[PDB]
Amino acid sequence: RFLKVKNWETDVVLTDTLHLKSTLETGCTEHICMGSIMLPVRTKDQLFPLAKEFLDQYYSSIKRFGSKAHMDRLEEVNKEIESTSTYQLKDTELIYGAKHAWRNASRCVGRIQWSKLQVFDARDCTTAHGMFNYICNHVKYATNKGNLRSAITIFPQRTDGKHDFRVWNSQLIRYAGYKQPDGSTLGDPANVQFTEICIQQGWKAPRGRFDVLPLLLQANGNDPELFQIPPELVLEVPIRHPKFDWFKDLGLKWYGLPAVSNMLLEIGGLEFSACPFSGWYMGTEIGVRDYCDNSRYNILEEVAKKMDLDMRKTSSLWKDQALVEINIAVLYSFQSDKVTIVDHHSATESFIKHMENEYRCRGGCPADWVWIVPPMSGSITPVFHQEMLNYRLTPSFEYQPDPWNTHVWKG
Amino acid sequence: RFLKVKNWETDVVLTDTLHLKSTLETGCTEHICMGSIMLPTKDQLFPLAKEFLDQYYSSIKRFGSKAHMDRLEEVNKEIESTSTYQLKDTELIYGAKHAWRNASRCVGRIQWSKLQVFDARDCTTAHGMFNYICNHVKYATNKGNLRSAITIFPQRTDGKHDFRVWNSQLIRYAGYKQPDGSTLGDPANVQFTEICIQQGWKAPRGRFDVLPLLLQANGNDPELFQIPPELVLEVPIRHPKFDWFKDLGLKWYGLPAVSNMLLEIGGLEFSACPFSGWYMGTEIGVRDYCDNSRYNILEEVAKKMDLDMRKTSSLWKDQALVEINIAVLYSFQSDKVTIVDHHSATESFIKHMENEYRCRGGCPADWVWIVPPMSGSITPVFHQEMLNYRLTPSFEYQPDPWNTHVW
Ligand code: HEM
Ligand code: HEM
Ligand SMILES: COc1ccccc1CNCCO[C@@H]1CNC[C@@H]1Cc1cc(C)cc(N)n1
Ligand SMILES: COc1ccccc1CNCCO[C@@H]1CNC[C@@H]1Cc1cc(C)cc(N)n1
Ligand SMILES: C[C@H](O)[C@H](O)[C@H]1CNc2nc(N)[nH]c(=O)c2N1
Ligand SMILES: C[C@H](O)[C@H](O)[C@H]1CNc2nc(N)[nH]c(=O)c2N1
Ligand SMILES: [Zn+2]
Repeated sequence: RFLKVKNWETDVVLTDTLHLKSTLETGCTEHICMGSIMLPVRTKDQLFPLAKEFLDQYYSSIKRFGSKAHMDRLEEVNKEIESTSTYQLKDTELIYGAKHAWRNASRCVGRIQWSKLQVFDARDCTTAHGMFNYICNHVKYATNKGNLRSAITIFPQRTDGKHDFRVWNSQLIRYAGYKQPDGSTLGDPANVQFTEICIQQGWKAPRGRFDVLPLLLQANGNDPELFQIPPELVLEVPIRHPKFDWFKDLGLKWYGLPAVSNMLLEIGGLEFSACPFSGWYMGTEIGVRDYCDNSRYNILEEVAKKMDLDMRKTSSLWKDQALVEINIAVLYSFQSDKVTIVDHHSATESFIKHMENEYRCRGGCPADWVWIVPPMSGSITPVFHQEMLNYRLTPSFEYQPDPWNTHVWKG
Repeated sequence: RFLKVKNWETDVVLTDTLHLKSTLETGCTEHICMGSIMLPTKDQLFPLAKEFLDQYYSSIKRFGSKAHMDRLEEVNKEIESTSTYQLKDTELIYGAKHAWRNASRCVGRIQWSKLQVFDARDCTTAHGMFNYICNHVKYATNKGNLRSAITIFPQRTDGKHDFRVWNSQLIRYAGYKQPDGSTLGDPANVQFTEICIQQGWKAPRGRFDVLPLLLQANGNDPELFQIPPELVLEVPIRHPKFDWFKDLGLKWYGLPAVSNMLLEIGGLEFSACPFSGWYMGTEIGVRDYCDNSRYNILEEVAKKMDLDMRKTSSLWKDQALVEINIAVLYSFQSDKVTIVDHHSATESFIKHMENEYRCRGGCPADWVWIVPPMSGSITPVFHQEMLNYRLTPSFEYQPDPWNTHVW
């Protein structure tokens, strides 16, 4: 079967055949679409099919499908599974796997970059201190003094589900949040619960508006341990505005390195529960979401006050007006400091070119519209007008429960 | 089978039970989500009739009463005897209000129960359709104090005698391809404008010419009518700060009025059912004015503001966008023509969802359509999980008549 997507701005029609390789389910049915829902220990029996699919894909990509090397590798994995109940990926398979998980990430607008990913194999890691060292090297490498490089670090896979490696931080670099007795929050309200855990674990909190959180690292199912990332390794950008000189006095800054650390990488049926990955920011992630969500830094009011906008009626579009100025400031600040960042116009345009390329060469590009369209100025970006098909390919990045809900404390 | 929706801003969780009565299909499967696709006889009719009359009699607290049973029998008799049936006025009013209540792509549904229904089922000619439409236009406009309305022409019979308004909206501006090469007026209406011209319309060939209505009665060939200009309320667009804004020479009409959809009530199909309310500002300022394939005025406005257009990252598009949208709202407000901004409209819709969850057990919503085309995440609907499903009565899309009609 063939499925068609139209672009309503250009009349370009694309044909998707790749959806036919989709195994995992969406959450939708013929009766309900769950396309805006945020979140919609294996047997030998289930594992060999999953290994086999993956290795067929791997061997096709290198143009070795059906070769003796392909067949030997199948038999070798077959045997390893029946005997040890799991298997180990070759380095080449791990790299390929990690790239394809990003390639297949339908909520990611940055996928034009998927083939340039530095993969750090941390499968020889055994302790939290070992994880810290690996994560430091990743941060240093990825930061590269502001000239950001995409990377992922991959810690040992799940075995019995009792020995999981986890990074408890949701991102490697984030700011603490502190709930005050008066109900207000200092710092980032998204991070209050995790900040509370860090404190209970013995972190001494500076208690400011931009305190970089310590890493909380679990190796081998053991209790997590605290580590402070060396501050010289944490690149930060002070936010100022090109025409508004009062903007710097808001006291705003952000970190340069977006690095997601709470997801699970599935490759060939294996589950990598700690696989922090990083790229570079699209401006709106900071300027729209981090700064202007009501449940985050929520600075729209204070900015609009300072701009002397008419604030008595929403219909002045004061919020929209302040929103644009903050986003200009974020992009200006990163650019002035020579820290890589991409605006939403440039990122969405590139994504459209990527998606079209993917249709021609791969027969599809799964994409989640709800996530791909930027959170400001949606319809003046070319993706708004682009029909998309969302479906699940493996290898993949998946969500997993927060570890403080599942972890068996050892004491 | 009982489903949760969460708001990620407020942590409020709602439980949806209403989806279990969804009848029509979505386009999605367990394997593939089609959430972002624009367009994804005797025997069939009685189930549909029963389903509808059952909900109707439940709504007036008379489910299972003799008056309920007697109507079901009467309708059964009529279908068996005549191959179709006729709705009572009360059923028609209820069906129309509910097609709107069920419209998952409509952010304005807090208003659903205040809908003026004009019963045009006695209409027989295109001139009759024109009279009914002028009256609708004048009632809804109400000197700028807009009132929601729908006018319902006769239902489909054998499908060879369809009533249709050929216009996509009652009030739209013409579009002409130029010797230049570009496009004068609204590029969306170029083809419809050609059909008008080929059927006799004398076009003034300007940027903002109100198109004529093209009306089809009883499956006959459509006929042209100009709407009395005095009934088409229009707004010149100016900015509260930028004096030069007026010089672009922009105007828009006050009455949004969709006229190409099909109303389905209890299995009956009303192929001509123009309806109208009032605008959310972004529909005009973001979509009509700024879509590349529309009036596409971003480039010209940015220039008048003297912004740096060398690089996308100065956000000159975003800056100009907000101003265009401030101007729309300001101009409608100054001329006392009802309009709603996207902040107010999305806030009301969140309130409406909560009402519908509390009183009905759900509210079908299409997030892709409900979230405004500018400033998405600073409106509360961005953070609201929504379940999309199809309930009946409904407004449905239908093919453009020029592709179906034989002359
Ligand atoms: C190269 C620069 C990149 C840019 C500009 C970019 C852009 C983005 C943005 C804007 C989001 C949405 C985040 C949100 O709204 O919460 C996202 C999501 C995501 N991206 Fe990227 N991306 C980049 C690199 C990467 C890399 C290197 C990977 C993995 C190797 C990746 C995988 C993902 C995944 C799995 C998500 C979904 C996250 C979630 O569901 O919470 N991206 N991307
Ligand atoms: C009272 C003020 C109203 C407001 C502010 C409003 C708001 C909107 C908006 C912004 C859209 C999306 C339009 C687009 O982006 O193309 C829409 C769509 C829609 N509305 Fe409303 N609405 C109103 C009244 C009505 C009424 C009176 C009806 C029917 C009786 C209705 C039924 C629909 C339907 C069926 C759609 C989807 C149109 C399509 O699929 O192309 N709405 N509404
Ligand atoms: C309450 O939050 C949630 C809950 C469930 C699922 C997803 C989320 C939100 N997404 C979490 C990850 O997204 C963060 C937001 N900004 C940076 C990061 C995404 C990202 C990753 C990378 C590698 C690059 C980039 N530019 N952006
Ligand atoms: C190119 O456009 C399309 C093509 C196919 C399907 C749907 C669409 C989009 N809908 C077309 C009709 O919608 C128009 C857009 N602005 C006004 C009207 C929607 C509307 C209706 C009503 C009753 C009120 C309101 N405020 N807005
Ligand atoms: C409920 C809704 O799905 C949710 O708010 C989504 C919408 N789109 C998004 N898009 C991105 N890129 N990131 C997000 O966190 C969200 N949140
Ligand atoms: C392809 C995509 O579905 C299309 O551009 C949609 C997106 N959301 C929309 N939302 C509204 N309200 N109106 C529209 O016309 C569209 N267009
Ligand atoms: Zn779906």
